[PDB]
Amino acid sequence: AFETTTPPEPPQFPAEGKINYVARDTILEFKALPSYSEPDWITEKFEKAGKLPPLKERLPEEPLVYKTGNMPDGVGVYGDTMRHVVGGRPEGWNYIAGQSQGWGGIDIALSECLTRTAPLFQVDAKDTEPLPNLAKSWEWSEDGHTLTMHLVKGAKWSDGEAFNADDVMFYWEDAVVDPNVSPLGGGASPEAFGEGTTLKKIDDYTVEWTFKAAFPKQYLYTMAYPSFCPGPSHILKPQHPKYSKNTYNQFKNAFPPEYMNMPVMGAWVPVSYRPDDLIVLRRNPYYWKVDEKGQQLPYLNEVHYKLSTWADRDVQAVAGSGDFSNLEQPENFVASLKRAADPNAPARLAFGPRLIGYNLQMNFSANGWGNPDERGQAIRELNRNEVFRQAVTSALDRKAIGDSLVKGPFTAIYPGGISSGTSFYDRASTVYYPFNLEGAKAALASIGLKDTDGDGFLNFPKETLGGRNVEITLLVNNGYATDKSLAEGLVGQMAKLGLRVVIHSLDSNQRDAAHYGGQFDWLVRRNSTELSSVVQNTEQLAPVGPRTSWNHRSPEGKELDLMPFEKEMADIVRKFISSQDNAERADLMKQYQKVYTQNLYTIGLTEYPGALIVNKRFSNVPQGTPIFMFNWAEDAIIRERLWVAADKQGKYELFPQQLPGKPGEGGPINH
Ligand SMILES: OC[C@H]1O[C@H](O)[C@H](O)[C@@H](O)[C@H]1O
Ligand SMILES: [Ca+2]
Ligand SMILES: [Ca+2]
Ligand SMILES: [Ca+2]
Ligand SMILES: [Ca+2]
Ligand SMILES: [Ca+2]
Ligand SMILES: [Ca+2]
Ligand SMILES: [Ca+2]
Ligand SMILES: [Ca+2]
Ligand SMILES: [Ca+2]
Ligand SMILES: [Ca+2]
Ligand SMILES: [Ca+2]
Ligand SMILES: [Cl-]
Ligand SMILES: [Cl-]
Ligand SMILES: [Cl-]
Ligand SMILES: [Cl-]
Ligand SMILES: [Cl-]
Ligand SMILES: [Cl-]
Ligand SMILES: [Cl-]
Ligand SMILES: [Cl-]
Ligand SMILES: [Cl-]
Repeated sequence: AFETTTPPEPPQFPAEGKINYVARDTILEFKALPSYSEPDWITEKFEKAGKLPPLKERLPEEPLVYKTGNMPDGVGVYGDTMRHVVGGRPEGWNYIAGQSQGWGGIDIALSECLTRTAPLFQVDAKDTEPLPNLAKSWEWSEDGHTLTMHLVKGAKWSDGEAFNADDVMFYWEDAVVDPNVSPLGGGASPEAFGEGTTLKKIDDYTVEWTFKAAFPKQYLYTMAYPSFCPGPSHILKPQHPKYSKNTYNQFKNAFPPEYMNMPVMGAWVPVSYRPDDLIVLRRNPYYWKVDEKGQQLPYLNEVHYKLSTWADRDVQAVAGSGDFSNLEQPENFVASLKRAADPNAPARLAFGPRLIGYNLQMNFSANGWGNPDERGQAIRELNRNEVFRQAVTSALDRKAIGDSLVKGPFTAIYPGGISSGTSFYDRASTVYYPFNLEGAKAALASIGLKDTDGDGFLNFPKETLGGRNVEITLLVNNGYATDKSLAEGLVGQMAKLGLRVVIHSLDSNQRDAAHYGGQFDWLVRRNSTELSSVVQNTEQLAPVGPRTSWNHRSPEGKELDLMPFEKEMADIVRKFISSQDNAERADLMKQYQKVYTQNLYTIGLTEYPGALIVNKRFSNVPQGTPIFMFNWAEDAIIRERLWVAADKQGKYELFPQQLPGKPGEGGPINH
């Protein structure tokens, strides 16, 4: 049919950054400390003035204590600002209803979860337990069906109202289970946590999970970001349609970006917003996290998120106006490395493994996901045909694809599936469909695709759509140059084949509704955590549930119209989730990858490494922190643990010695 081989070994990528590997519990623990500390102005300008309760009351009985042994530069000092530059825009503050805050670490810094996984890049193997975040501990029953979860006892929201099970329950019942509410990210569906999995309150600081499978420990990662982020239930519940006279759109848009001081479990709170300009966050006085010395975290008092572009984030970091960047667009690498070459540069650049991938995803729903018309339906039928996918992938010159982004040692031939940069990857297991355009052309002719009008474009058979020319719609993320470069390239190569492809370029917010809704034929997408880690959001590897897959979901309400490879892939993923055996887990992924790549669950375009860019003044930045693994580096670096020595501190605070106001008020509080 096609002469399949294994993908070629990429060029050697030296002068990277080595991770200092550590055991799971070297990072944090939950203990009551003898005495506690904070910035002197809080005690002298707020506590003594009345304005705030003493620190001891603001903190839980047992706070989250960061161990100093795991701190790269040791225990810190208070002061300075973290200046971010984002390419996104806020929709509002309702994360659990599916509103974007702008990305670039803004929703990571606000919405804290039951567990935490991003810092697990530094723990040895891939059978690691996620770190206890809002849930301090958990026990499994002798059978493996029940998880008793113990929450942090005594934590408060950034406004002062207690954090308890009512917030965890509100999210599970009124967002996850509730079919009308859709949490931000497109993957917090009920089955993400297992089919027929329930959750129930015991007491205010104890919740109980009930799983259909025995010890499906892989779900503790789904309890981390983005899928299990509780919101301020005392603010959200009176706006919720089950609890009020609000529609689901009224609830969704109940808190516009202008609405200030929204209650968070995160280290900073939004105090200022200026459309297309800036969002300013100030340290949360009710933060439940401290260091071994009793100092109430964070160290940095202020966070900025400049509303600009994704490319400008890179430009501004190497120049020194922005403090942080994930350099992920190969079109920026050369400019960034040139500025990095200067020894007097304000930022340090550090490349990691090839964990950034892009895949072509085809809509596999033939039972009407996204309500397709006759032309739409005809493409879903082509997409599900294995000979059409084999020809589409073989018409791709993958060497030229990589070279269209950046020439050199960065890119790797990527057929699809598991990222080559991850441990779970097996090269022998990956199926490579080499560049064979003439072969691809002949395969499309064999399924009934020939040019009928002599224009150079292929045609549907006489029986399909009146024998009209083939028309495919490609959904593209408008916020990235890479996505666009790839989208245009694919169109040019699909044109050489004969397939006519139309670019539908939408803004991030729009693109997600058109994708998660099913309103697409083909799409270009950057790979999420499951292809970069396997262990994080494993449910997205196959259609295990009716909404767990990026390219094969079913309409509400209907069962999946799965293909035999997808059915076998879902069996692999379900077995992997409930497996505690590492050798079984390693060969389950060798199996998974082979089924993926040979069947073409997605069609790989290219893969490459991103670099972490941080301003040199920042301390406690872990060595070898990837830009993307269990999550984005914003999460991985532990920003509440970052600090700056007082002789290095910048003068960038826009509300110095101020704290957040009340939810709904103007902004921050002084004087
Ligand atoms: O959420 C963090 C994440 O947001 C966007 O997707 C950016 O492109 C990423 O590099 C990273 O900043
Ligand atoms: Ca003082
Ligand atoms: Ca994104
Ligand atoms: Ca686990
Ligand atoms: Ca130049
Ligand atoms: Ca070289
Ligand atoms: Ca190829
Ligand atoms: Ca034609
Ligand atoms: Ca569905
Ligand atoms: Ca089967
Ligand atoms: Ca550092
Ligand atoms: Ca360091
Ligand atoms: Cl003491
Ligand atoms: Cl220690
Ligand atoms: Cl300070
Ligand atoms: Cl939160
Ligand atoms: Cl109301
Ligand atoms: Cl805006
Ligand atoms: Cl090279
Ligand atoms: Cl490895
Ligand atoms: Cl962080």
